[PDB]
Amino acid sequence: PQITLWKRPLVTIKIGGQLKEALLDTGADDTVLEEMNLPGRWKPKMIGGIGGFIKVRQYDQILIEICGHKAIGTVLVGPTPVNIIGRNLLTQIGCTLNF
Amino acid sequence: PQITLWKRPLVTIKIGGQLKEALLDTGADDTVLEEMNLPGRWKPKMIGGIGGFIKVRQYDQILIEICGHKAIGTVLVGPTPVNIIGRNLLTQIGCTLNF
Ligand SMILES: CCC(CC)CN(C[C@@H](O)[C@H](Cc1ccccc1)NC(=O)O[C@H]1CO[C@H]2OCC[C@H]21)S(=O)(=O)c1ccc(N)cc1
Repeated sequence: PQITLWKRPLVTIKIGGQLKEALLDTGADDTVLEEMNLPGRWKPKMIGGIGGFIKVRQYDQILIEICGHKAIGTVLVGPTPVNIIGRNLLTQIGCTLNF
Repeated sequence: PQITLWKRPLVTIKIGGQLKEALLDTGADDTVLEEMNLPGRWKPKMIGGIGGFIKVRQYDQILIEICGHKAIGTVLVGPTPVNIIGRNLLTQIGCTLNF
């Protein structure tokens, strides 16, 4: 679908068998979700935003469905202000910017 | 044009007679640019993201040209690591997400 930007581009995602709201964020290299219990192994990593760096748990090769589109990639879990879908997954669902 | 997301969506912009590179950021509510000396009045503001908040200067009715598309609106200026074009100006250039 085509999404205009008058409102935040929020969509429903399905990760680990749970539905969640997430922001499509072309300014994010990586996907970062709020604190949650995910199955599988994870490694501690650091990521930096506009206001500094935070500690996150890195889950690799996680299945995540975004508006009925399947992706399998890296998902970071930590104290992000909001669930964001970054380019690592936006590329997988075929997302482009157009103007 | 159509911008894929394999790499950061960086484009050339023109503001206050200066050319800069900036990120087309659907996750940013408002445009925030690196520290620069813009004339005119401004209002202090704080904006939040990963890592916390930064203090910025809010300028209103600022003209920016993005890839030849003109747009006028709020421009925040502060210690951001990257120039960010946010939804407030992305809507004005007819920019959409598509997948
Ligand atoms: C509240 C929703 C997001 C943060 C979650 C808002 N951000 C825009 C976002 O695109 C930001 C924009 C951004 C890009 C690059 C450096 C700092 C900020 N990218 C970002 O934080 O991405 C992180 C996750 O992927 C990684 O790649 C980029 C950093 C990591 S922001 O920078 O903090 C921001 C907040 C308010 C305004 N008005 C303008 C920008």
